[PDB]
Amino acid sequence: PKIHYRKDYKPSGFIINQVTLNINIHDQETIVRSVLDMDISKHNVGEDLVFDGVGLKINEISINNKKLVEGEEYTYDNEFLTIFSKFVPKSKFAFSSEVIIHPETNYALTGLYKSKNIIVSQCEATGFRRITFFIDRPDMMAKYDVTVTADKEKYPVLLSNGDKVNEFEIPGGRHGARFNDPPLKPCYLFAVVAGDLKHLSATYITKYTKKKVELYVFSEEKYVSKLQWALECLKKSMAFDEDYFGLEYDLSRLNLVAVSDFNVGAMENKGLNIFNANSLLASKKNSIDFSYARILTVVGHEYFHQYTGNRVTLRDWFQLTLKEGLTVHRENLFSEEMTKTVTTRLSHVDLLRSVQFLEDSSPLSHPIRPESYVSMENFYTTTVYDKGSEVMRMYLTILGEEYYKKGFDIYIKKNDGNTATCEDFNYAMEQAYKMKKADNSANLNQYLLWFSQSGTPHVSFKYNYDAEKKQYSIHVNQYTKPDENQKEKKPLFIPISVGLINPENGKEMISQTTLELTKESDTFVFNNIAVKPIPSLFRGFSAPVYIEDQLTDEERILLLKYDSDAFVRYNSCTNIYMKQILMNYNEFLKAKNEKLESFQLTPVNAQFIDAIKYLLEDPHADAGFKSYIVSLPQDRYIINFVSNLDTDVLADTKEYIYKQIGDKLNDVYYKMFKSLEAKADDLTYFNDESHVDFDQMNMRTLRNTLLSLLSKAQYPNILNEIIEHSKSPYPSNWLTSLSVSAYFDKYFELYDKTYKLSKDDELLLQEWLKTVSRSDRKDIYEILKKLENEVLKDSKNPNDIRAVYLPFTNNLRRFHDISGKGYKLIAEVITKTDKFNPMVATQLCEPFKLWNKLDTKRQELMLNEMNTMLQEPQISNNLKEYLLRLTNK
Ligand SMILES: N=C(N)c1ccc([C@H](N)P(=O)(O)O)cc1
Ligand SMILES: [Mg+2]
Ligand SMILES: [Mg+2]
Ligand SMILES: [Zn+2]
Repeated sequence: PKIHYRKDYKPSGFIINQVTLNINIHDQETIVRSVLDMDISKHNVGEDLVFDGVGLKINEISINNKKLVEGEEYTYDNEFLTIFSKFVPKSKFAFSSEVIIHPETNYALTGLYKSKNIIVSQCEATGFRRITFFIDRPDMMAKYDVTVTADKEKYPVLLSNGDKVNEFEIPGGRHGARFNDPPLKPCYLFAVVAGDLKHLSATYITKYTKKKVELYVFSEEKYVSKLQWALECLKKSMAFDEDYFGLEYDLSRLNLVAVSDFNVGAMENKGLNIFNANSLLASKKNSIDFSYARILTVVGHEYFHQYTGNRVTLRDWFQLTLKEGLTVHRENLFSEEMTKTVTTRLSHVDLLRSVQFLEDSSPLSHPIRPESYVSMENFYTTTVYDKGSEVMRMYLTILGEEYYKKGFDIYIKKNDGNTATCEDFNYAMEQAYKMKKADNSANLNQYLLWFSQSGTPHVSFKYNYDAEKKQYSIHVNQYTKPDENQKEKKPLFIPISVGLINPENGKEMISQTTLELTKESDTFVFNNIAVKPIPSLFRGFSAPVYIEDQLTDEERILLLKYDSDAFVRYNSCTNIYMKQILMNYNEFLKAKNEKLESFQLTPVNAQFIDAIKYLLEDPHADAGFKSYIVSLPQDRYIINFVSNLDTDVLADTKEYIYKQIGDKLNDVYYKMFKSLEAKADDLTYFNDESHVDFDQMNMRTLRNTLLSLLSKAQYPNILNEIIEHSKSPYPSNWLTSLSVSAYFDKYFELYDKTYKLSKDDELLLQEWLKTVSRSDRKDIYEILKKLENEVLKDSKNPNDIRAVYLPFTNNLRRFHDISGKGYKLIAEVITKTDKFNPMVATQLCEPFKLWNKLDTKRQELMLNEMNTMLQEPQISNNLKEYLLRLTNK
């Protein structure tokens, strides 16, 4: 396997100016004819002309309409086509080829492939070379002219980029359409779609130039009534980009297309965005609530790429975070603004601190701009995306909205229509930073360490208050643990949004303030502080760091009750829970280790319990927020703080803490579950396809969270509530009725009822699978085997595979069974999957990312499975490289 290093970037010694494609789709094969109008660049040195091309069957290749001779004038090895330089022209020339590919049997879902009865392409990052020969890298910009032909009755709708310029009948019941797209683009943005597609459409008129834009959303006929919310989300996305950024869509049409088989959420391809059906389609009847926010965020994300990926391009794939982390940042601003709920930002933080922190302390840790890769298919990571988004969001925290907007415009204005690197972004923010600080000595040079340095910084605090002097000091330290990528870690530029809360009346004591920590430590002093404050630190989660607030639980309770910032309130709660978790974990571990016949557990802080009750009972507090405070921190967040974590001891710790709080609050939880029903389950708008109320869905999350707490606690007669819940029209409710019924004899009756409600909608059935897979069942292994035999079977749909096995891997007691049978089961599924879809096989490795953080027995069991997979003679390059890096080989 070749290793690509970021420092080795050099421009191609060739130019491709024009691509002209003819893609002829037949039932047993697709013939692709391509003519590339090419040139020799100023960088050329008489080298062999080398095209990427993977899995292609050559019929013929030519230069200048002269057929080339295999062996004598070219070699092809199923990966690279080499045309020896003696046969390569020295001025403008045409390369042409005709190859055969087979989308029908393309189950890896990259290149051209068939999803149910739709043919669709997926080119990012290196799929275009699976379609035809090309210099398949994002700095090769070309014009595209694409003709598609196919059976008219099977494929009446043909789409590609640009303007449809011609449509034409072909003998034998076939038809064609030609699409010309004059603006330059990289090949990873080419797309083609052919299918019996149905649609909804609307016209959008842009804010400034008043241009009409036609919006089409497409799916197979069965699901066309689930397209309306996506169309609404698209309108919202366009308006947001206009409103916040002043940016208007440049083209006359935008197509969104849903397909059933897709490796990730969706893909921006210029004017032709293609989506996993689960991130485009929803209805109130056939979708769980989470689908609504998911579609808004993925539609927004792909729309925002139209500037941040599509009009300002990436020079090379090492700059991926510049398009992805910037677009996730824009997508997160948009969602926060559309949902208007504080839980939107909290949910982003929750994801970073569980999944991305776990990645950044694992053997796979990498900075958001890595120095090397082997597999581009494994470069699309929570680090590159979600820590990149926090890095891009820190610019806004530092600058504020006016100067951030100014600097963003500087970047867009200067790099619209060219490639770019992370430095150019940083330069643009710096110009805004000089303008903010009003001095041109000021720079963001140190900021660049956020791109290059791996690992999560740790930020810790000590405090001093002089009551006579009215003088308050915050002493701050930062530390990043050395790792494989830097032995010596340098201090980062860390912005710390802070408030000072008067603990007597709950009031802010200072104006908005963001501390700029730029050294390994600093002391920030504040005068005229009338009383000793409680500090509100990292408001909004203002940098991607481990926060060690060193506050007492009494101070944390005060913040939870009285602070103005949702994140700090939640983080204070989280810190109270972590202190409690680590204490009980250690008490349980000592008892197991010492084989104690009796021992004590530290109970949960009574005043913390009272503060939770105070918040739950407050009719003006937010239901979404309330759902966060009654939930312990995620298991993958906890693991960052325990060595050799024993998953059974953690499971007993959680069980103790939940029962401690439940023994005090379950009557409160019951009462709320009942009083919330009317508003949470309100049907007034159930038949209004465009009316989406995030606050109401947050009430359902709270009722469903409370119902789960009550069911695990076998609260008196709660089964009555569970059965009544099963009859709700909302799938979030009736699927919750399935999971919480696990603790009763009614489980299999609800399994059957809900299966019947789910089985005739492809996506709802996948949600039902997830609900079953995650059910807290002692017979969970037998239940998986029933799903395999009765529902999943031989499906190669990644949504089905992931739905059956991923939720199960979060089952702390059972997935981590000490026999290793859970690790064995997932490894078998990875290996089976890897035979046809290496990308999804790698995704299914996720449970193994924390292998080296568990107790020594479980480290050994997981390592044994990883080593078994690595020994498979037929292992993909993708899977092999991932498992080699994960196991530190
Ligand atoms: N290699 C892939 N699986 C892949 C990676 C990224 C993308 C898109 N960039 P996205 O960030 O959904 O917009 C689409 C597909
Ligand atoms: Mg008072
Ligand atoms: Mg299917
Ligand atoms: Zn993206």
